[PDB]
Amino acid sequence: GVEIETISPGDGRTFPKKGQTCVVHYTGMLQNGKKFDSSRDRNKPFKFRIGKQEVIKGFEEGAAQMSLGQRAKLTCTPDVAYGATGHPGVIPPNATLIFDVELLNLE
Repeated sequence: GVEIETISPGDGRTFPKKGQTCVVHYTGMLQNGKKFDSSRDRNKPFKFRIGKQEVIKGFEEGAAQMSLGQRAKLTCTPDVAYGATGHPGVIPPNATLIFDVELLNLE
């Protein structure tokens, strides 16, 4: 269950593909909750690649549905990220995740 509420600006033609490494400013938000992660604070905007399932399942399909410069607004279902067990200390079990994701990549 991937839903996109697009903050517009980009080109809508440059899409990330397989065998590529993409760079994302991201910000984590809990539904009716607080900020638990911010790529803006550390200023190292999280270089990662596509297809190796390094990131969670909900975030991976959200990056492919974007283009260069675009700014999405994810809403991942609990069953695709952490809802069974829950991340220790940080994410409660069966929780819905909110993301502010902007794609500023290369390749």
